[PDB]
Order: sequence, then structure tokens, then C-alpha cells
Amino acid sequence: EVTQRELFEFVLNDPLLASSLYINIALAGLSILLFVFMTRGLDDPRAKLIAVSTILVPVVSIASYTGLASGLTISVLEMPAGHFAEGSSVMLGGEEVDGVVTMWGRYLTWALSTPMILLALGLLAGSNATKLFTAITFDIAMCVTGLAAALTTSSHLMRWFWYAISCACFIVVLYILLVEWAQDAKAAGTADIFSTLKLLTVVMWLGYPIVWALGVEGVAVLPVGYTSWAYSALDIVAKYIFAFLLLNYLTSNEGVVSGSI
Amino acid sequence: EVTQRELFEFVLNDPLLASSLYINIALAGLSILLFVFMTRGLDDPRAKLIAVSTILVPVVSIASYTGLASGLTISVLEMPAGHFAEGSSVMLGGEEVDGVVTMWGRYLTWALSTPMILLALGLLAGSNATKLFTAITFDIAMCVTGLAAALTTSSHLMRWFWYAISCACFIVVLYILLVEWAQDAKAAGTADIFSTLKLLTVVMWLGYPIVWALGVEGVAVLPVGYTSWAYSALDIVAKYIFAFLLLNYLTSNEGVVSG
Amino acid sequence: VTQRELFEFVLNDPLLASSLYINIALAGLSILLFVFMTRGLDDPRAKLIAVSTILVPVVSIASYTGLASGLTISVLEMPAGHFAEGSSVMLGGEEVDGVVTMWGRYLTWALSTPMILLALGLLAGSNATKLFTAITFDIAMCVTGLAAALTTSSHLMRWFWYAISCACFIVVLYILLVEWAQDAKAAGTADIFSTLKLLTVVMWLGYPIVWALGVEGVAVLPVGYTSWAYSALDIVAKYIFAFLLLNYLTSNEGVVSG
Ligand SMILES: CCCCCCCCCO[C@@H]1O[C@H](CO)[C@@H](O)[C@H](O)[C@H]1O
Ligand SMILES: CCCCCCCCCO[C@@H]1O[C@H](CO)[C@@H](O)[C@H](O)[C@H]1O
Ligand SMILES: CCCCCCCCCO[C@@H]1O[C@H](CO)[C@@H](O)[C@H](O)[C@H]1O
Ligand SMILES: *C/C=C(C)/C=C/C=C(C)/C=C/C1=C(C)CCCC1(C)C
Ligand SMILES: *C\C=C(C)/C=C/C=C(C)/C=C/C1=C(C)CCCC1(C)C
Ligand SMILES: *C\C=C(C)/C=C/C=C(C)/C=C/C1=C(C)CCCC1(C)C
Repeated sequence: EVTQRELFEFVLNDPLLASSLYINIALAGLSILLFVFMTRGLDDPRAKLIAVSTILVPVVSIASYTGLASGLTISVLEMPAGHFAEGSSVMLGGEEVDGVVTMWGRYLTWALSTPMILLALGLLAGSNATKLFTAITFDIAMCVTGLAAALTTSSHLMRWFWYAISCACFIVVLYILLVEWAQDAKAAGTADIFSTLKLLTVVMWLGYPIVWALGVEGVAVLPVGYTSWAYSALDIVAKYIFAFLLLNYLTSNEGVVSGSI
Repeated sequence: EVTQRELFEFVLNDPLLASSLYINIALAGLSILLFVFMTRGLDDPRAKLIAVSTILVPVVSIASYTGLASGLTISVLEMPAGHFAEGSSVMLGGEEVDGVVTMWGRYLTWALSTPMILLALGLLAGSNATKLFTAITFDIAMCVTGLAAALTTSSHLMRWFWYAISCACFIVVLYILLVEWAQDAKAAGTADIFSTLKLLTVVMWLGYPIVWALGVEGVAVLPVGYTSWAYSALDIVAKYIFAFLLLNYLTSNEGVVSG
Repeated sequence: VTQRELFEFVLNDPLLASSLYINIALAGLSILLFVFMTRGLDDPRAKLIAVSTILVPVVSIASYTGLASGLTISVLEMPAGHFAEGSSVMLGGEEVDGVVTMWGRYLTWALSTPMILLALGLLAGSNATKLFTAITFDIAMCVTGLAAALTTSSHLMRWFWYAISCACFIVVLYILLVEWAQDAKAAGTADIFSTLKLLTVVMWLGYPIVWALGVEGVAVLPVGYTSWAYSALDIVAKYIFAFLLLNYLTSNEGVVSG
């Protein structure tokens, strides 16, 4: 029976939690203003497809993070027997409440932002339509099963099963990035920039399943506030700096990526 | 602990509310029939695409309004401190429940129908895929953040912040409609009808955020029943008469949009 | 009612558990088999058809897990006049009014059918318009079905949603059986549609018939049988049907390539 306001106040009044959240609303807002400014000189429709898709990353981010900060996409959940976070309580409103303050809203940010990042990368890599579809479908699957795992409270073993499935989907995304697009970029004339962003993406994305396993949703070594900053830190690199680097290139090489959408 | 049934009964026994909802279900059904009939002569695959995108609007609208009228997509929400509708009470079942009956289902109508309208306008204007993608993504973000604000009860300020993000998204969609597509239509040879459809669209679309701000979701100068009829009036112009006007042109100019 | 209690309800109930854990297992094995069968495709258009088909059992293993875990199950009280009114079922160790409702099934369908449809549409040389029409109405079919299963305000609303969904059903079956059979002639794939013609009509029609008959509709079938009839179809539609599509595609890569 925890209200949204109660959760909104718990975030505020919790400097660790509030900061990892409000800082991204802020940074997402700046990225947007900056990116629109950087890209206002493009003309080719294909280059502009790469631009709006990249720019949509922080748009999704600022909206979703507002979802978290407002308490709209945060619920309190009790972990199943054997779960390392079973036995937690949090004090909400003015009483102790069993459960863990669960930021499931992060999965909405991901399910809606990762496909935009893959879209921009695939296009930059000159990918055909089959590889984009494969990458984006499995990536979405990865995010949805991740959310399903966080949301599962009936069985501790069930949680880790969703997690495994999500990992399998993640492998498909990684194979496309590391094996297929790495080569398609040579044919597209963007071998080096793609390779840079390919590494950045792979290194950063691998951080998420580790944080999940280590954070409150998993082994619980990282309490709620900390698992949150871990995710917020990854987001800043995987979303904002990534986009900046991608747009920095596109904004100086419009002609290399230009052509039929 | 309000049930779907009590909401279903609350809509009934409420003049303005039931009528503004049940009227749209009826006009949507009659619209679908009239539109199918109007477009039975189409043969060009591209004109048909425009025809079906358009028809999907009243389809979305009848299914969604049935969602509201049935209570499935309605909820009772307590507004935050400072909100003009906080402190409100509503008679549901056998008590005086705290809150405001929230027609959150409306945003499901706008999120699913507006992308179809936009798909209809962009194809008609000869728009390339980049602008359709832009117009449609920011349109979806617009409707979903609008839904987020309506669903926010934690803080009054947050409600107006979501409202702000939703309006910014609205501005992008508008720019494409009035500055980009308006110009693309010339190449497409559909400049005249696009103006008409563009004009009606922008003015009607502007009505929604205005209604939001003045109704129970905003400063509540308009009561629940009244905001509902305001949204219903608008849906009638932007969903049915607008769709009719588009199909009327299309069915008399198939060759122009050929593809 | 609790998620664990819904989860224990399915487990411990042989009929329910087997209709769910069998799909998870068969989907898991189907994904592996499908990926293996398609390891040789070289053409991009063919690859699109294959991954679009492979996603079918991917969606299935996730959604069924969604049901088996209790996440996508709920307990709803049917409205006055509904044949399942007055039902109770024992969940927290006590008597609970209502019917355990597997609404997760509509998620399974809303997410997997667009996928088999795009695979069949492409296979049929369909243009973009018929593909859009098929998928949009198909998704409208599943969403309105879910709405019907979720409506408790009145028994009448439920059937009205059902009619809306059935209307969408025919728009879809039409293009599948008629339109694409024809388009497939130019594509050189009329045969796969001709051979699977009866399989298609029967399995697709089987869903609205199970609805009307099961606890969601007139309820001549209890919950456990309502689940197995849906799960019997899913096995046909999601695994055997996808296999046949893939067996064909793999032997006819060249032609589907164009
Ligand atoms: C850029 C996003 C803008 C949103 C900023 C949110 C910060 C405002 C928080 O408000 C305060 O919250 C307290 C706890 O509920 C109330 O006690 C107090 O009266 C209210 O004023
Ligand atoms: C490589 C991924 C590693 C994930 C391994 C998941 C193992 C977690 C098992 O959970 C435990 O299962 C028992 C039997 O069901 C329950 O009795 C117990 O309460 C529950 O805590
Ligand atoms: C052969 C692998 C298939 C795995 C299927 C997942 C089901 C896991 C069931 O675990 C059991 O759930 C009970 C609650 O219902 C707990 O009370 C019990 O302690 C726990 O051990
Ligand atoms: C902008 C956000 C980004 C780049 C998010 C990426 C998220 C992932 C790669 C998440 C992956 C996960 C798994 C592979 C296992 C299950 C848990 C998840 C969801 C954290
Ligand atoms: C169903 C048809 C139409 C044309 C719907 C249009 C809806 C909008 C233009 C909604 C806009 C909103 C904004 C910009 C701000 C917050 C609240 C709204 C969701 C109402
Ligand atoms: C998973 C594969 C297939 C082919 C699923 C098909 C599903 C349907 C044909 C569902 C149809 C329904 C109708 C027409 C009426 C209301 C309820 C349903 C959603 C069951």
C-alpha cells in the first residue's frame, strides 16, 4: 500500500539515491540541447536518421529518469526465500515496510533506448535490414526478460532463469556488434569510428549484467542506493558520452554516411 | 479498493460523462463503416496504405473508448498537495472515496491513433522515412509523457514537468507538420488538401494541451465531466471529420498519390 | 493474491504445470533446433524470414515463463451472468472468489503472431500494405482479446470485446488464406501456402473457439482444460508450424531470395 508520493519522498531525503537520479535528468537535458545544436547543420536524410535516433537516447532517458524520480516507476517488492536481499525493510512514509525499493523503471529506459543506439550503430555500420532486425528484436527481448526477472518474487530460482534468458539474448546482440557489423563497417567506409563505438558499447553494456548480479536484484552486495549509482554511472557513458562521440563524428563526416535511407 | 464495476456504474448515472464516451463509440463505428464504403474503389497499393492508416484511427478510438466506458482503463487517483483537484471526493459503490476519476485510457487512444493519423499525413505529403520516423517517435513520447503526468500523484511540480516534456515533443511534431510536410506536399502534388488538413490538425491538436491545463488534470477550472466532453469534442474533429476529409480527397485523387 | 501463491497453484497442479512447463521446454528445444536448421542460409531476405520465425519460440519461452512464474497471472471475479460467476479456487490456503486468469497468454500472442505473419507475408511476396494491414489488425485482435479477458464490470462488455477481436480475426485470416495465397503465386511459393492451408485455418480458428468454450467464455472447460487447449494449439502454432515454415524456407532459399 506504499504510495507514489511516499516513494518520491524516500528518493528525496536519500542523497545517494536522489543524486544518481536527478543528475541524469540534468545531464540528459544538457545532452539534448547540445546534440540538437551540434546536428543543426546536417542535410542528408540518412545522416539525419542517425542523428534523431541518437538524440532520442537522452529524450528517452530524461523521460524515464523522471519516471523514477517521481516514484511512478518504482515499487516495493519482497524477495523470495533464499534471495540475498530477503529480510530487507525500508521505512516509507512513517513506518517500516518489508521489501526492497525496486527501480523497475530503469528497464523502460533501456528497452526504449538500446534499440535507438543499435539503430544508429547499425546505420553507421552500413548494416542491411536483417541484422538491424535481429539486433533490435533480441535486444528488446533482453530488456523485457531483465525486467521480468527484477519483477519476479515467487521463486529465487525463477529470477535467475529470466536472467539467463536475458543473457542469451545479450549474446545475440554482442555477436552482431563484434562479428557482423565490425566487418560491414569496412564496406561502409566507417571501419574506425564504428570499431571505437563498438568497443565502447561492448565494454559498457557488459557492466549492466554484472551490476545486476552484484546489486540488490541479485547477490545484494550493493545496497539499493549503490546499485542505482552503478547503473547511473554506466548510463552516463553508454548513453551521453557515447552519443556525443557518435555525433561528433557524423557532424564532421556527413558525406561518408550519406545516401538512401 | 474500487472495482471496475463501480467505475462502470459511475460513468453511468453521470450525464455529461456517459454521453461524451458512448457518443464517440457510436461515431467511431459509423465512421469505420462510412470509410470502408468510401474506399472500396481504391486499387493503388500506396493509396490503400493511406486509406487503411486513416481507418485505423476510428478503430483505435472505438476500442479505446470501450476501454474507458467499461472502467478497465479508468482509475481513482489522489492529486498531490497544491493541486487544484486535491481534496476531491467521489461517490463510488457505497462510499465517498478520496480522489478524482482518472480517464487515463484516453492517452492509450492518443498513443495508438495519432501515429496512424501522422502516417496518413506523411504519406499524403510524400514525406521521406526520416521525417515520418521523427514525427512518429516524438508523437509517441508526447502521448506517453502526457500519460506519465496524468498518472503522477507524488508531486504537483512533477506533474507540470512531465507536461513540459510532453509539450516540447508536441512542438517537434508540429514543426514537421507545418514546416516540413507542408513543403513536401508540393512535390507530392497534394499541397492544397494538405493545407486544409494541416490547418484543422494544428488548431485541433493545440486544443488537447489547453484542455489538459484547464481541466481536472491541470488547474481544474473544468470539472471531470467537462474535460471529458472537451476531449471528446476534439476527438470528433481530429479523428472523424478529419479522417473523412482525408478519405474524401484520396478517393477522388487516387492517381495523385499513386505508388 | 500473491505471486508465489499463483506460482504454487500452477506447480502442485499436474494439469496446469504440464500445460505450462511443457511449452517452456518445447520452446527452448525449438529455438535450438531452429537456429541449427538455419545455420546454412546465406540470403538476407531468407534470413529475415528465419529470425522472424525463430523469435516465435523465443517469445513463447519468455511468456510461458511469465505465466509459470505467476507474474502474468491474476485472480479475477467474473461479472453477474457470467457462467463462471460464483467461482472460488483456494490460493493462499483459503477460499478466494474468482478465477485464476492467465492473461499472460495474450502477451504471448500479441508478440508472436506479428512475427509469424511477417515471415509468411514476406514468404508470400506481400507488398508493404498487406503486411501492415495483417499485423496492425492482428495486434488489435490480441489486445482486444486481452481486454475481454480482463473486463469484470459486465458480462456483456466481455463478449462485445470478443466481437471486436473476431472482426480483426477475419481481416487477418482473409489476407493470410486468400491474399497471400495469390501473391505467393508470383513469388513462386504458392505450394507452402497450399500444403499448410488446412493447418492454418484449423489452428487459428481454434483460439476463438477455445475462448468461447473455456472459463473466459461459457466455461464448459475448467481452468486446467482451458489452459491445455490453448497450450495444445500454441505447440502446433509456435513449434510444429514454425518448423514446417523453416523446413520449407531452408529447402527453398534460392526462390525466396528473389
Ligand atoms: C526538473 C524537475 C523538477 C522537479 C523538482 C522536484 C523537487 C521539488 C520537491 O518538492 C517538495 O517535496 C517535499 C516532499 O514531498 C514536500 O514536502 C514539499 O512541500 C515540496 O515542495
Ligand atoms: C549462472 C547463473 C547462476 C544462478 C544460479 C541460481 C540458483 C538459485 C537457486 O535458488 C534456490 O532454489 C531452491 C530450490 O528451488 C529454493 O528452495 C531456495 O529457496 C532458492 O533460494
Ligand atoms: C528441473 C528444473 C525446473 C525448475 C522449475 C522451477 C520450479 C522451482 C520450484 O522450487 C520450489 O518452490 C516452492 C514454492 O512453490 C518452495 O516452497 C520450495 O522451497 C522451492 O524449492
Ligand atoms: C542506455 C542503456 C543501456 C546501454 C543498457 C544496457 C542494458 C543491458 C545490456 C542489460 C542487460 C542485462 C542482462 C544481459 C542480464 C539480465 C539483467 C540485465 C537486464 C541488466
Ligand atoms: C486523437 C487525436 C489527437 C489529434 C490527439 C492529440 C493529442 C495531443 C496533441 C496531446 C498533447 C498533450 C500535450 C502536448 C501536453 C500534455 C498533455 C497532452 C497529452 C494532452
Ligand atoms: C501463437 C500462434 C497463433 C497463430 C495464435 C493465434 C491467436 C488467435 C487467432 C487469437 C484469437 C482470439 C480471438 C479471435 C477472439 C478473442 C480471444 C483470442 C485472443 C483468443
